[PDB]
Order: sequence, then C-alpha cells, then structure tokens
Amino acid sequence: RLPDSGPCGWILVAFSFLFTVITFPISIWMCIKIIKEYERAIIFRLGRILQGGAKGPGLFFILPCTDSFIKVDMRTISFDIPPQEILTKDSVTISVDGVVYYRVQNATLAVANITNADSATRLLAQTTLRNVLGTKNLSQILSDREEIAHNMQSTLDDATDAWGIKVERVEIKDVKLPVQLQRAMAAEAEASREARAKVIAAEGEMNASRALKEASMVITESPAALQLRYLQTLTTIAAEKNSTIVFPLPIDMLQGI
Amino acid sequence: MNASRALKEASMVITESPAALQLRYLQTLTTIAAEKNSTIVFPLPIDMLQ
Ligand code: NA
Repeated sequence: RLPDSGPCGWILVAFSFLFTVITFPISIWMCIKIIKEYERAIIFRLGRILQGGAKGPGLFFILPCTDSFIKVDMRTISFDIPPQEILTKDSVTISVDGVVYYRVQNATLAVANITNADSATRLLAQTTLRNVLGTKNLSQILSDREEIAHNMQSTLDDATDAWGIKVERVEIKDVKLPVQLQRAMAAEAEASREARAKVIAAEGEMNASRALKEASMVITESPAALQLRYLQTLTTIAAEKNSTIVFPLPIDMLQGI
Repeated sequence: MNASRALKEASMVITESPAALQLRYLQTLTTIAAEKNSTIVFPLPIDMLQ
C-alpha cells in the first residue's frame, strides 16, 4: 500500500562515499543509525523511498548528503484534550474534558501521506466526540459508555486508516453544568430527601400533640390567657434581627364608623 | 393540544378527593421559593377565641 501523495546519481553517491571515508573517524557517527524494537525508520535516497516496508530494528547506514531519514515511534501515546463546549440532544449546555489514546499502525503512511499525524489525530478526536454526544440525551451520556465508544470507533477508523493511525480509546474525565442549571437539574435528589423529612416531621407533630391539648384545656378555662400568650410571642419575635411592623388598632373606634 | 389528554386524566383522579388539589398548590409554592427574586406574602389566619 503506497501513499496517495541514474548516472548523475552515482556521481553524487560516489562523492559522498569518498567524502565520508575522507572524514571517517568523524562522519561515521552520522552514517550509523540504530533503531530499537519499538521504532521504525523511513529512508529516502535521492528523494526515492527505499523499496519495501519501513526498516525494522537494528543497525543501519546512510549517507547524510544523499539520504534523508525519519524515525517513527510505534508505541501507544495518550493526550489530554483541551476542554470543549457541547450541546446534548435535549439541548443542555455542558462542558467536557476528554482524553485520547492512539498508536501508529503503518509508519510509511504516517510519514508520507499526512503532514502532521499527531495534530490531525488530536483534532479528529475532538470533533468526533462533539458529534456523538450531540446525538444523546444527558441521561444517556451517563449510562451508555459502551454504545458511545462503539459509535466513535467506526467513525475514527474510517478517517485515520489513510494516515496509518489507530485510535484506541476516547474517554471523558470531567463534565460540568453551568451554575444557573445546577439546582434545577438536581430536583430528583432534592425531592427524595425532602420526602423522608416530611415523614419525620409528621411524627414530631404526633408526639407533641398531647401536651398541646393539655395546655389548651387549661388555657380555655380563662380565655384571655391566649391573648397573654400572643403578646409574649410578639416580644420574642421583636428581639430577632429582622424588621417588625406593629399596628395598634383601636377596634372600638373603628366600630363607630 | 398534545398535553391536554394527560391533564384531563390527572384532573379526574385529583378531583375525587377534595384536599388533593390543595396539596398540589402547596408543592408548587415550595418549587417557586427556590428561584431568585421570588417574594412570597403569607397570611396566617389566627383565632383568639372571643
Ligand atoms: Na482533556
């Protein structure tokens, strides 16, 4: 799979052979290359790419005048995506903070078919995450990891194949609602605790009721006692750090008009 | 028009016992109180037994 993108050569090659031998105890260090188990090399000689696949591990020789040399790490790499602003299918504004893991699958395509594989891959992960979550309600986003991952993978594989890249994971490390929505969306949790509080409060009413009845039966034998309790309530209330408005009301004067 | 059928069903059940609609009113007030700039004016009818 190739990427989508002579007599005078021997003279330059011979000149380079001679020059490097003339400079041998210095230039041999530039000629020699060592590629580790987990690396691959892409080599051009007079602009043509050396026949076959990417060069494997071991010891290799190049002439720096006529040859160009690119070295590719084949290991998995992880990148912490910058945070994004997203809209859910139900139209909720959320900000998410992603992470992507990816690996070079074909070293030749990664070098010769795309200008910058890393930037292409990292941007593609952002736009793919933006799209998929726009097809889900907020509740589905929290519950449907496996389905969401499956949807992204097919999208990513179709695009990254030509770049020689395999994306292995995309995941989310933070999700935030804007502050104006936070209590409104929490209604279900708030209601459950209020429901249990109501049961506790009603039990308190029942426990206190007997003493109030006993107090009432004494008070009603001289009914003006309730007005004395009323006036003491006003004195207690006035002491709190709040505004109190009081209206003395001469009812017998009003009774006259 | 789309919402009307469910409201009719809810109304028919609620109206079979008199206090039910009043409970719905009070729950609404509790929901209102959480929003900003919501002033509530609350009468307390009291009897001094004269
Ligand atoms: Na991130």
